Amino acid sequence: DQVKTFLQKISHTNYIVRDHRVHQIRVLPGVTLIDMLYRLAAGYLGERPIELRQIIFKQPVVTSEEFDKHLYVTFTPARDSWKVEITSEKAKNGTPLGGNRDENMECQLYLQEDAPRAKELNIEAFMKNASRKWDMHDIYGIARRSHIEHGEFMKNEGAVYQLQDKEELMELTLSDLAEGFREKFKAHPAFLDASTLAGSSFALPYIPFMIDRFCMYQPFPKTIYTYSAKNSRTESGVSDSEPDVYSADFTIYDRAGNVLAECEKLTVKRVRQANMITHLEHHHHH
Repeated sequence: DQVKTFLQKISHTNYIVRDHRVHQIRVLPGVTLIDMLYRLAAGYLGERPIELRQIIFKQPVVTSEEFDKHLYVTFTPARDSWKVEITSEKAKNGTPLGGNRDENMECQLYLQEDAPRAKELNIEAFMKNASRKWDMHDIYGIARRSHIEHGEFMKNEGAVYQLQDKEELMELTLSDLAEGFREKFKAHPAFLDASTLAGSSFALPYIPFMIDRFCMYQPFPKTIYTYSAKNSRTESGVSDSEPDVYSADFTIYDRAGNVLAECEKLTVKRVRQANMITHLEHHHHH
């Protein structure tokens, strides 16, 4: 235990980027990296359950016909924990190109030893005593009109329930294609991505940007239930019609009401279209 850099490959043909494009450019969801860390940890620590804290998402992983990407995950020993950083580089036909390295993400990895703090929930009762409901395609309408396009593998099926304007529950299921990989992941990126959409009904381009804590307690089943509460949401200046940042907590349930995952304070940042266009097109250019 100390320092250990691991190599991961994100190719242009990877189903994630294929089915996640922003302004017609293939990018890597920032939350996707949460799965990567969990897969790699299992190898570098032992399989010992672990969580993540102080996550920062920082340069999008973009692919092209012209280039794939190689990612470098580096575990560095630290204070009763490990620091983790992910960088990346252009590659082609299996070989990196030797250019500049982008920083993609950082966090602090701790050993998990504490039980979930989020009390179970009666899924059935929430749904039946649901107050408002939206299809699992109108919620995505927000991404679409912000020029984000989910394809087969990344687009979840289901519906969003709202209770008194105060709580939300997202019934999510993978596409059959996506479903075939659900056990190959530690946390399916499709599930993770869609879950960052928690709280969308409250208030019906905001990009993930920091996470105070994320923790997997159990592997995802075929359908999950992402719960989110209004009282856990805060935002810049309190009462902004167009906030700069806002942030919330979500909990992922199974169906029997067990805690599968916890996310504390997912902070997201709205982006100017024009800034994002410049940004992604710079990334796309070789």
